[PDB]
Amino acid sequence: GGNLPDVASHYPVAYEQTLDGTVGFVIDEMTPERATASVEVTDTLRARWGLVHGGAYCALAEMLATEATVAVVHEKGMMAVGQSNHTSFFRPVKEGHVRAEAVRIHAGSTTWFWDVSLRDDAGRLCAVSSMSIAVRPRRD
Amino acid sequence: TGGNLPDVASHYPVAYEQTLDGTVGFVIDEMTPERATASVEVTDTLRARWGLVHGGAYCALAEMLATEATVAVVHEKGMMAVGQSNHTSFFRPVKEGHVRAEAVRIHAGSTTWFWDVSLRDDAGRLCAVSSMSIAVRPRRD
Amino acid sequence: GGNLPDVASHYPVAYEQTLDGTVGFVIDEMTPERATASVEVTDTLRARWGLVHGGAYCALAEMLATEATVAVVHEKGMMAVGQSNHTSFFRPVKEGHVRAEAVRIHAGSTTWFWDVSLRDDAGRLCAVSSMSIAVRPRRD
Amino acid sequence: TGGNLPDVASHYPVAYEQTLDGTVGFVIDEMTPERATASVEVTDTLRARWGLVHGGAYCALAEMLATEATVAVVHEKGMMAVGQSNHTSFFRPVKEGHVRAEAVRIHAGSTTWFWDVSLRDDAGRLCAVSSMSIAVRPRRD
Ligand SMILES: CC(C)(COP(=O)(O)OP(=O)(O)OC[C@H]1O[C@@H](n2cnc3c(N)ncnc32)[C@H](O)[C@@H]1OP(=O)(O)O)[C@@H](O)C(=O)NCCC(=O)NCCS
Ligand SMILES: CC(C)(COP(=O)(O)OP(=O)(O)OC[C@H]1O[C@@H](n2cnc3c(N)ncnc32)[C@H](O)[C@@H]1OP(=O)(O)O)[C@@H](O)C(=O)NCCC(=O)NCCS
Ligand SMILES: CC(C)(COP(=O)(O)OP(=O)(O)OC[C@H]1O[C@@H](n2cnc3c(N)ncnc32)[C@H](O)[C@@H]1OP(=O)(O)O)[C@@H](O)C(=O)NCCC(=O)NCCS
Ligand SMILES: CC(C)(COP(=O)(O)OP(=O)(O)OC[C@H]1O[C@@H](n2cnc3c(N)ncnc32)[C@H](O)[C@@H]1OP(=O)(O)O)[C@@H](O)C(=O)NCCC(=O)NCCS
Repeated sequence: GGNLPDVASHYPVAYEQTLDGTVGFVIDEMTPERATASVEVTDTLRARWGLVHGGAYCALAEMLATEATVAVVHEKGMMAVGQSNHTSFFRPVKEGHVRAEAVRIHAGSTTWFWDVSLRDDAGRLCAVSSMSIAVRPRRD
Repeated sequence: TGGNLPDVASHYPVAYEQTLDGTVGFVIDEMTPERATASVEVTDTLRARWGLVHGGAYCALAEMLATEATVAVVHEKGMMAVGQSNHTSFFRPVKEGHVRAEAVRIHAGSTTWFWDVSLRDDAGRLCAVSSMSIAVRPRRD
Repeated sequence: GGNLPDVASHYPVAYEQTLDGTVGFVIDEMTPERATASVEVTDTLRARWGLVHGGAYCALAEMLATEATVAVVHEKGMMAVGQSNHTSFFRPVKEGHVRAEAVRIHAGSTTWFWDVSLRDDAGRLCAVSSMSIAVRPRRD
Repeated sequence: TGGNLPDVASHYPVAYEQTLDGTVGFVIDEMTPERATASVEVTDTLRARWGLVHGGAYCALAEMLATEATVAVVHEKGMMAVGQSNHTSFFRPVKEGHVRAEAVRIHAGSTTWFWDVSLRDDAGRLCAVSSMSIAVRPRRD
């Protein structure tokens, strides 16, 4: 169900209707320290100029880092949401796939941080994202 | 244009309705060389599974607005403009209504333009900001 | 005492010996929503290439935003420390002064955020800094 | 060189001991086109009034290391390199000892190089990181 971490019996928005399901993000591997996700490039992932939209790398990094945090913290009573996403763009992608790998670099009580690398089908580094995730007690 | 994006060419590789922006519904309202605005109606397509506007939606609305506001000026000077850095910070979530974005240009150099984007809810509250650095380069073809 | 907010009767490091006092940062105005600070350019503020060091704008923004938060929160039992500082550089400064203005844009329970603008003697925008400040209960 | 900064010119505008870097004591240890390291002994000159290493000290050590590691390669190709964006995030404070910085190059484009800088304490713990984007331009004079 994009293979997002199954941590709750109900979610407000079904995968297929979310932004993630609309553009087609799917999680491959997920561990407490490292997660991967990928997407096929389609027009839905593109801006009008034919290259993958800058926002799509941002969103891929956002979901992967946040959900990789959720995977650990939800069962502990916490919620995780993005608090900063800094994405830098090195090389565009016209077609193929975008593959993201998030490596956890800090896991603090209130903040987790993930380095996300976004690669094309040749393995070339096309973008990176520094993802800062706020971790707070779940609300009643 | 589709999405009211600036019309600076006779044709584009991908039509508005098929692009990310048209799929999620981003629309440009005002556009000038120093300030531009855009908005989007929140629907599920804008949300993460947890029911709030997805962090990547604010990133993408900022990305398109700041980049296109640059394109509007530089394209006819033979330049291309593409996001080079997008730093979005999240202050308050949006569950429903609209997200309204205003991009204010703060630096227009020869190789980089920089825009401060504020993303507000229907109550006017500041829900996210994005610092958008846009690379400007001569067009290749 | 660089005119930093007088919120405590003792501080661990005297102004003149801190990084701030060494390079000469001084706060001019401070309110809950807006603060200003300035520095004379000297070699101490410069890199070996003769222009003001990128780190000096970063540090000016860091102290101004953090201390402008401290000014409000210390009396409430909280500590404030920088958690993210993103500085972008638009135009170098060779000599004169650097003047910083921090405008508060969000004041949340756990995070305050300040937009800092760094201007030369002509008023030109030379750098900006997006300052994210963590606010936490003071420790015993 | 003073601070062991790369020696790529016969003279510099400002001597090491008088610059910010020499005042606070930054020293480069290893330097290669893809990886560089530097360190600094914590003393009060590195601290804010509250007694911890000043957030701007990590920013500045990252700024100098990533920029100079670029200079080491591009200067003799007639290019100048200067910080364009420095995004430093703070995970754990340092009260005393040293701060040790390692810059790993992750992109070397024609106009921008990008380095990931990790800043560690004497126990090896990751206390801060900086994403350093460095503009590379032809030298003017
Ligand atoms: C920003 C920050 C408070 C966020 O907390 P976090 O990411 O949830 O990290 P944690 O809360 O897990 O704690 C990590 C370390 O932060 C410090 N810290 C956290 N909360 C603190 C508090 N309320 N008071 C004092 N120090 C605190 C402690 O050194 C802590 O280590 P410890 O728990 O082993 O004592 C913490 O990351 C931090 O202190 N970063 C450094 C800020 C800094 O040095 N900036 C410049 C200072 S001049
Ligand atoms: C990063 C940068 C080179 C990118 O250029 P840009 O965003 O396109 O801005 P512009 O190129 O329009 O020019 C702005 C100023 O940058 C400087 N600059 C730009 N290219 C330069 C070059 N090749 N050599 C020397 N200075 C240059 C000049 O001061 C220029 O002003 P001028 O054109 O009036 O001489 C430029 O923004 C900059 O120099 N920023 C400051 C970097 C800095 O100070 N970091 C710390 C230094 S120790
Ligand atoms: C990151 C964040 C939790 C940090 O908290 P902060 O800067 O200290 O802000 P505050 O804690 O003052 O609270 C501001 C709003 O955040 C939300 N929030 C804060 N803590 C929360 C929690 N534990 N659970 C749920 N929502 C919370 C609430 O909407 C809150 O408003 P309210 O207090 O009027 O209900 C908060 O800024 C935030 O929620 N930002 C948005 C994150 C986001 O939307 N990312 C993408 C989601 S798909
Ligand atoms: C921002 C950027 C232009 C800066 O250039 P840089 O860091 O110096 O990197 P380089 O210029 O060395 O080149 C990297 C790639 O950028 C692209 N590029 C650079 N200049 C270009 C130009 N004038 N026109 C078209 N593409 C260009 C090319 O794909 C280039 O690869 P190539 O040289 O093998 O053709 C470049 O890093 C980039 O294009 N990043 C991607 C931007 C992006 O995809 N954002 C979203 C688009 S919708």
